[PDB]
Amino acid sequence: DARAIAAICEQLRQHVADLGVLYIKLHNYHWHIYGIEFKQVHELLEEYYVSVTEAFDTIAERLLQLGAQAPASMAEYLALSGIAEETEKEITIVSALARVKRDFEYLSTRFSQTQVLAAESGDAVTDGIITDILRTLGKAIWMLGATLKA
Amino acid sequence: PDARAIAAICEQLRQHVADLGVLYIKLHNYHWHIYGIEFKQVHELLEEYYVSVTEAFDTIAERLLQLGAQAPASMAEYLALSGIAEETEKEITIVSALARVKRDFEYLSTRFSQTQVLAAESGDAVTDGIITDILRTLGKAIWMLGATLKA
Amino acid sequence: DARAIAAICEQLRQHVADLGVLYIKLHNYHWHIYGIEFKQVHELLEEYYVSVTEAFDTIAERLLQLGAQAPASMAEYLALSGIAEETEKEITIVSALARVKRDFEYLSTRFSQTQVLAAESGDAVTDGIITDILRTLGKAIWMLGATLKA
Amino acid sequence: SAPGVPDARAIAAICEQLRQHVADLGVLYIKLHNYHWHIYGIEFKQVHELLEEYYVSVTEAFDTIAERLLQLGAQAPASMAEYLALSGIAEETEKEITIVSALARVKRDFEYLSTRFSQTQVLAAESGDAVTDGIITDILRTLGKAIWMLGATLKA
Amino acid sequence: PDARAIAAICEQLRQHVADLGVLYIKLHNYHWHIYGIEFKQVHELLEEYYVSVTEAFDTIAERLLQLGAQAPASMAEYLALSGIAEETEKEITIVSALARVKRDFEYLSTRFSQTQVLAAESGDAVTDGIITDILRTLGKAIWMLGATLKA
Amino acid sequence: PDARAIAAICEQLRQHVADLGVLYIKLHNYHWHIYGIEFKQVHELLEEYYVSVTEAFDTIAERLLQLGAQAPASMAEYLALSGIAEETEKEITIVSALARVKRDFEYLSTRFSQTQVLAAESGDAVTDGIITDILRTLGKAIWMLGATLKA
Amino acid sequence: PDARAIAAICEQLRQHVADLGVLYIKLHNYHWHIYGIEFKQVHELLEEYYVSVTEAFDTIAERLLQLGAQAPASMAEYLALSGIAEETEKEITIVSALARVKRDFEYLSTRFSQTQVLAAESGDAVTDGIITDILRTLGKAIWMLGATLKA
Amino acid sequence: PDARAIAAICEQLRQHVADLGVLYIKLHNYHWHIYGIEFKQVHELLEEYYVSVTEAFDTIAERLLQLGAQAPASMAEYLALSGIAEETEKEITIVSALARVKRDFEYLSTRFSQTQVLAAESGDAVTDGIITDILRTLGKAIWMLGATLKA
Amino acid sequence: PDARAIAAICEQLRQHVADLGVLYIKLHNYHWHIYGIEFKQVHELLEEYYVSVTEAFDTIAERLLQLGAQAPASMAEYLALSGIAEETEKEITIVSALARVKRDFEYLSTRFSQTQVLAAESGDAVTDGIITDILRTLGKAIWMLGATLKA
Amino acid sequence: DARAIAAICEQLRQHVADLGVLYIKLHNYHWHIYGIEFKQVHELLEEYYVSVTEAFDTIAERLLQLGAQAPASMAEYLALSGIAEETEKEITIVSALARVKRDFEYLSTRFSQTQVLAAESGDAVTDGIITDILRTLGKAIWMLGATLKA
Amino acid sequence: PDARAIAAICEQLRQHVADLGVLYIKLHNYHWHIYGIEFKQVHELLEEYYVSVTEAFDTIAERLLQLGAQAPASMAEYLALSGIAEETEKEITIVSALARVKRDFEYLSTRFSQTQVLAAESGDAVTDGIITDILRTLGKAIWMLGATLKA
Amino acid sequence: PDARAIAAICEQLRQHVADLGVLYIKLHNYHWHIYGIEFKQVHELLEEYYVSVTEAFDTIAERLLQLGAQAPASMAEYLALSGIAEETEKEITIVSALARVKRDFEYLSTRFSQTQVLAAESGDAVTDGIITDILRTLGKAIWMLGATLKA
Ligand SMILES: [Fe+3]
Ligand SMILES: [Fe+3]
Ligand SMILES: [Fe+3]
Ligand SMILES: [Fe+3]
Ligand SMILES: [Fe+3]
Ligand SMILES: [Fe+3]
Ligand SMILES: [Fe+3]
Ligand SMILES: [Fe+3]
Ligand SMILES: [Fe+3]
Ligand SMILES: [Fe+3]
Ligand SMILES: [Fe+3]
Ligand SMILES: [Fe+3]
Repeated sequence: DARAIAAICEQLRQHVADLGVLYIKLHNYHWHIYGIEFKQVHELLEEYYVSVTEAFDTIAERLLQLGAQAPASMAEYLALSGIAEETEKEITIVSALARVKRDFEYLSTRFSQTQVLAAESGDAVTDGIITDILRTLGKAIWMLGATLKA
Repeated sequence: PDARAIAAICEQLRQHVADLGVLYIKLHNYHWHIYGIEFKQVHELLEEYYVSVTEAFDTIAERLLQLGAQAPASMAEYLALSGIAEETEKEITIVSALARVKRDFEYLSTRFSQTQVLAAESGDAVTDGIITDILRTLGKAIWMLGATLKA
Repeated sequence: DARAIAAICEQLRQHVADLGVLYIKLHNYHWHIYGIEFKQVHELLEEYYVSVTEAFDTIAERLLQLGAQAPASMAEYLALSGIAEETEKEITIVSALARVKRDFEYLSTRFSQTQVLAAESGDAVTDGIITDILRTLGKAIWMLGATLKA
Repeated sequence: SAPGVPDARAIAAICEQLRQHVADLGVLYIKLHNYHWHIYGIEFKQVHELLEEYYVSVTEAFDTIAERLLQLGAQAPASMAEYLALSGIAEETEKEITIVSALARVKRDFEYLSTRFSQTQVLAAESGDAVTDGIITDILRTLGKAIWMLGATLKA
Repeated sequence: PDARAIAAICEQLRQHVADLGVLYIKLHNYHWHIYGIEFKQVHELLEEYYVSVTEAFDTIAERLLQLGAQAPASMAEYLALSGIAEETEKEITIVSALARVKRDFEYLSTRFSQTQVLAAESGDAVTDGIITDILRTLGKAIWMLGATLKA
Repeated sequence: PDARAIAAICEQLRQHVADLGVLYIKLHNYHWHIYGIEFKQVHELLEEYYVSVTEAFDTIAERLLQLGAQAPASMAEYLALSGIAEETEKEITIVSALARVKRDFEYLSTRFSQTQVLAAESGDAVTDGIITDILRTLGKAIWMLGATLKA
Repeated sequence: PDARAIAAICEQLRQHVADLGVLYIKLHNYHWHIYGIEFKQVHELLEEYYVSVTEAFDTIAERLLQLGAQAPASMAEYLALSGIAEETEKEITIVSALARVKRDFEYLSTRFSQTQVLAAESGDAVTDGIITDILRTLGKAIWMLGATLKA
Repeated sequence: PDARAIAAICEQLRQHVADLGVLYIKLHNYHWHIYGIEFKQVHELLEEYYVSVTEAFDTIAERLLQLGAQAPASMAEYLALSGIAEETEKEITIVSALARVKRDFEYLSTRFSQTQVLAAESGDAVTDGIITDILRTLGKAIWMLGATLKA
Repeated sequence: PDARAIAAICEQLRQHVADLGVLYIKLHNYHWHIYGIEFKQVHELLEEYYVSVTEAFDTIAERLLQLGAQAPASMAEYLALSGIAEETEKEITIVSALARVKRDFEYLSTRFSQTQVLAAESGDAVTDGIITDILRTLGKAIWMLGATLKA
Repeated sequence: DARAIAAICEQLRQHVADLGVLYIKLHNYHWHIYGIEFKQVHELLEEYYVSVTEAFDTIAERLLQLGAQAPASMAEYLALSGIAEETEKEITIVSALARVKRDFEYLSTRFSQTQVLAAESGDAVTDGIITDILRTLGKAIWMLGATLKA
Repeated sequence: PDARAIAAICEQLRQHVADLGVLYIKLHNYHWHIYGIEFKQVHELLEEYYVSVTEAFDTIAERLLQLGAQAPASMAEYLALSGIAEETEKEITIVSALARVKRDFEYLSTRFSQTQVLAAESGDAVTDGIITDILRTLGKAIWMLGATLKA
Repeated sequence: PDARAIAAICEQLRQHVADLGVLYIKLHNYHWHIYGIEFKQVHELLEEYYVSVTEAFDTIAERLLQLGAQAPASMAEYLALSGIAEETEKEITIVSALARVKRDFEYLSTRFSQTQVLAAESGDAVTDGIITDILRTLGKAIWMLGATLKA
């Protein structure tokens, strides 16, 4: 189904763009958060962007395997991404975490659409790749929710 | 380091972060789109480079933070500050890709050298050491790229 | 489909309970088996309960991610578990292995039902989590069968 | 009791204590998972991980004590039914709990275990059961450190 | 299909073991007889491949065992079941060897995908996951080989 | 210098590769089909064996290459050169499987010893050392198998 | 400073070294001469034992040195001080060998316990701890051997 | 200044050793007496700090030895040379403890910077590098403490 | 319980922390100022010692905290509580330095033994174990120093 | 050659006995040497007995492989060994090292005879085993000679 | 030729040390001056080679010491004993550099084989084993170089 | 700017490579021929030194390459450029050998310092850092040697 592969590639292209944007956004929080929990969150944010760049690369490479070329420039990412960049510096810890949780959730719904497409079209490999990412997102979203709960 | 010198240094650091950020993604571009018999080796070399680049990206940004400034943290800002052009084409020859990273490494090298001079003259020993360390790894990579591209 | 999520959570709740019960049951065999193969089986049983407590923890956390709370007391486990506790001490090696094989098989059919639910409802993450567990169970069941075969 | 042989009254008394320790440790093991899963608050990640360290440590003591019991010629309690019957530790019935509330409770359970373990170490020491003495004392040492740290983090 | 599905899947698995077995030795052939300036790198790449192939070889065979079947375990059976031709020539060019492994990887890929589909439609989640994992590493290798062979 | 000695040695080496190749798969057969209370231990022992066998398989084949010959690299060739019978049955007792590998190890031992004598008498020190190393591990395994099978 | 207690403790320690020394070689005897289907596992278990025994051998001897005494350091002295009989037979059943080491472990356990009590009552905390640690590993081994020998 | 510059540098180094020594114990004080919900994390952070402090303590003292001087090596001397006040109170809040170490780190930073300037101007490259490396870790810690204390 | 005993034990612990603290720096003194052909080895041995000393320093101070007391945390307090004299001279012979640490280790050993007796008689099992562990490492070091200093 | 094998086994039996005796002799020095170089020699001696016990075990096992049974008791070792036990305690470092060097040299000549036998009879495996040991002995003998040289 | 053989062997060993020493530096020459697309891989291969060469360098020199001789230890002596010509040119092609090391490896191989024969015939088992081990690694490298240079 | 400064620096670097090369072999000389009770320790120390020396050898040579020059790569060139005399005698005292390496280390230190100054004044930050790092390790070794040789 040539229409399925194309639909999936379009989704993948967007994921790369969103991941790329998130990668830098996470550095923003990584650098500008402040508060008593600084060190822990500073490190958590790094774990996140390391994980994000990992998904960034595996998805981009899956795109390559599917015969497409991956978006590879900030210009393209800003044009494809559905994630807003963080413009402010100096941010509270709870505010930064709430924002990454929101972006993680946005990515989660976006990735789920792709997993459904891949599943229905028999693209087992893409299915597995997205599902693995979905699993780590789910764990992070849950933990963030738990730390932000009042 | 006096106030002024610090401001000049921060301005340089801000640009370095932007250039490193742009280079980081540019390297992925080559990482993904090069082709040729040497693919695997260069594919891996490119990764070593962007890992190294993102490392410098992070330490310089944090030095900027220590100096009391805030680091540029968005692609919009990077595109506005960077002196490095993004790679618009996909599917590229290995020698073409390497020649381009060599060129960008050289551009970064001259840029970083200006900062090391500023830091050195103003007594900013820490910034001096940080840039010099990066300068060292750049020099090594530039030399190796030159050797592999030499005809 | 919140309907499916509730069904899945109910299954997960039961899995946690069964795993919890198995965890202690495996210690029972771990401590009370006897026979020339003691050391090897003693160690195998430990590998099993370490593996079981791992599944115990990942399934419970998946339940948490799905918005539910995990059963967290022996009282609840005894009330939800479909696995009978080992009441006797001092047990033969073949008898102990035969029993864990049986419990592993029971868990396997139970987990399979959940994987089917998750698969049909698009819960890719839960699907992957259960399937991973199903894989290790399958391997263990096969090995136990091979060692018990006469 | 004599050099390498605690008297019947001593080994029996020690085994009874050990049986209870296994039961309490077993109950604590699951209780710690409860907090591990249901705490919430800004310190979540750190406490979530601390709780895991605790139950890993608890299950370690759980197993070494059970094995000591086996060595002493007894059989170890090995079912939740028996644990609930022997344990002096109440199970956590509520879900969703405050971090300070959860930590205060584990500190309380750790202290309860500490006093119970101390009785056993005294029994073992007086009866010459050097091995059991060393085993409980090692556990007592890690409990003491954890109790102190919890106290320090909960201090206002 | 139930006992009909497991039987179909086992038949596919039996073939996979056979093909993997044949590929395992075929890869050694290239491993030993390739020649050219890129020798060392390819020599090593080929080893990575047969290590990976023998890994899939064993996990699939064991899955077959779990499904209640016995695994083909002799070269005679493999030669009888395999759809992969053995390499009869020695002394082979690097691009020629890589092109051939890429072709066999692609053949395995289409074969494995059929099994993936069977397992998926019959609810054999475990077999599904096992083949999909293998399919993922094959896809990566096929892509890399394609990139290094691209002119 | 006696080309005759190197030719005789190569002929022996080619046979070793073939026998090792056949044993490699035969060991998997036992690995997969043994049954009995000692299953896990023997299952793992068999794997240690085929890992060891494939190691010897590779070093001997490469020695053959160094001597200027090409290594047999196909199951067809192995079946034609091997003096080791493939295991046709599945589902086998542990003592029966171990007795068979002990027998094959002993067969390999006498075969390898002939080669070590040839290499020793012709001054092929390297081949001598290679075979002797393998002979050492075989001796250890044969002894252990004998001890576990002793009644 | 109770010389009387220290002297009694040293006498015990001297004997422990002798017994451990004799056990060390006795364990090799079983290690080498046991036979049976469980060979490999017991062969390795026995090694774990003598490695552990030689460890106790060395720490106790050094404790003796710390207490101002000299350690018995010859087989002649060990044979003269040891309460453990040497194994004169070779070729032994696995259950027979394990039953014998269990017996020797139990003998050592009661002997060590006496020392533990001496050290405890005289305030020799260090010796107490050293023997108790050994007593703990002996207890675990004795229990395991009992479990494997239980019918 | 040759002999004059070396003497000035040694005088600075002697003070650094004294201050580091005092800080080392001061950090233990906080390490032991802080209290609050963040206890474990800060308890560990403080340890990282004193481990790092004692590291600088030792390298600077050894540099002093290399320069031909003897290092101050007693608490009496440290209390006499140190510009850092000892913590007399026990039981302290986390923010209060961190604020104090930040303050001491900043004091050390300005003090170390003077030495780096001296070393740089007199050509003492080695001392320069040593102090600058320490300055780098101090800068990072000062920044992080500032970030965690920011309201 | 018996608070009287706890107070006595805490008083001992407080002194141990003080002595350990003083020893820690004293060991650095020897570490830096010894000279002689055996320099490197002793230099390193001394470091092992102060690393070990600071470890005991920390565990004992924390035990004190657990017992409800606050630990002495300043050089001023240590100098006031310590029974160990600081080393005032620099440039010292290796045998002279080792003889002095042996002497301090022995002083600590007798001091620690009193505490272990107190803890033992009062049922403070944890403190008993902690001190005994330290007593064990001291005993080994004292014995080794004695052996290297023996003429 | 059933006669060469017998001669080799007789040599191996002696090696085991000598190694066994040396093992304990080295502990003697390990425990009783004294002098400024104590720690270093104390450690060197341990390296030696670890190495000796290694050769002890591999040679004994080779003996087993050759169809013989290994001497396994101090009584037999004292009866077969050509190495005298150290009867004195409290010994000088140079004195102890000189003695181990002498025992190493004695072992070296003894092992060489076996390597010659094995070589001439085609016992490649035994040849390699003894030669490997001969190599480590040669290195140790040379180093001891260098440290004892005046 | 008991002692005549040792002298002949020592003479050979002395030459090997000299040749290895010269090769060591020659390999650095290629390591630094090769150029071409395969640069990084060959650059690293060359390093593996000189690390391996310096390893043989040291074990052979030490064997010489064990045999009662003194090892040549100066470039002057090496240049006087070595049969390997130093590389005088800078900037060299990759195939040209590899062809040269292959040639030097082959030269060393024939040289080493003569020593192996000497040692074997004179019963110098240790030297035999040492040279044979080196001969084995040389054989593999020579074969690989041959394969990468083959056209 | 200043192609004169780079030329002067390269000339210095070329000499450093030559001296390091010569020292590398000289250290092996002592490594092999020293004798005395401290043999093992010094034997090992010397190895640490030549490993460290060959490390500096390699990094400086590479820096030279980066600066656009070619590195001296032959013993003939090294003997022509080196200011370090080769050790002609074998069999040497330990104190005599250490005194000589200390002397050569000091010679290298003053030579390296001149380069450090040149690089510093000409803004060659990278070379500055490279030499300074080496200068640091030399300083520590010189100090330790001085301490072990002090009477
Ligand atoms: Fe990638
Ligand atoms: Fe960062
Ligand atoms: Fe968890
Ligand atoms: Fe256990
Ligand atoms: Fe397997
Ligand atoms: Fe290979
Ligand atoms: Fe020892
Ligand atoms: Fe130091
Ligand atoms: Fe601490
Ligand atoms: Fe063994
Ligand atoms: Fe050496
Ligand atoms: Fe290099």
